[PDB]
Amino acid sequence: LAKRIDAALIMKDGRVVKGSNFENLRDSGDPVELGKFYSEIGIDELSFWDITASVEKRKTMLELVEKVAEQIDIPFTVGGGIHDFETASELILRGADKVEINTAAVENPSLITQIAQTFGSQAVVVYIAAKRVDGEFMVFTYSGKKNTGILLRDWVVEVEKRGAGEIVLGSIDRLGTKSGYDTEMIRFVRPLTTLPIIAHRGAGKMEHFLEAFLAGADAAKADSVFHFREIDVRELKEYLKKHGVNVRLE
Repeated sequence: LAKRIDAALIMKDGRVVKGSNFENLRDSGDPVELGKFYSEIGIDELSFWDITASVEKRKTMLELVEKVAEQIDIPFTVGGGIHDFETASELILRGADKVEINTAAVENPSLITQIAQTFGSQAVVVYIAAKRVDGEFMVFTYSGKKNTGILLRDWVVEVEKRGAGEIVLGSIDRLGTKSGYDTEMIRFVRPLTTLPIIAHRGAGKMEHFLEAFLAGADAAKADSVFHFREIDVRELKEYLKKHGVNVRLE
């Protein structure tokens, strides 16, 4: 397949957290308008991650999914506190193509299988946040607050066994940096799974995306570098095509 470029949007109370610099938009903090714009200039898939306070979270997330599905024609994923099958199910039925889970999947891996039984493996994305600890890649939950003691190597294999469709590999060792994706981690994981691997954390310039695809990533996901216009999505795709990467061009 072609290599995918994904844009992630953090959301709270129906707004893009910290907005975006796209002066041309009516509302640069409007997740729907911004995702529609990204879909027009060349992003392949969108991810939305909600951090709304529990009282309004369920209906805020369902309303977002509904508005996005009407307005955009590329696949999109929703996540943020999805803890059970009925919550994932209503978000998929309401419009999302995929649901993203992490901590809830670590604590109950059968939740992967439960969702895949009704919506297909392709509807399940498992985010794996990993960090070096004493020379081993370990899995972390609760926004990186908890070292689970589960080896990355073992969790990847279990996630595919349980029926997940894709893995987002987020390197806590690259959080808040602009040094590049964790290509050592990507090369570690690549021989362990047949599933699509989405690289996350570390992006600072176009060349980093090339490095991630040489490391075996099937997609690369970024956020602030896009929203704050440090990297132009069309220039990135032109750059990657120029140097031999198969990406989808318009």
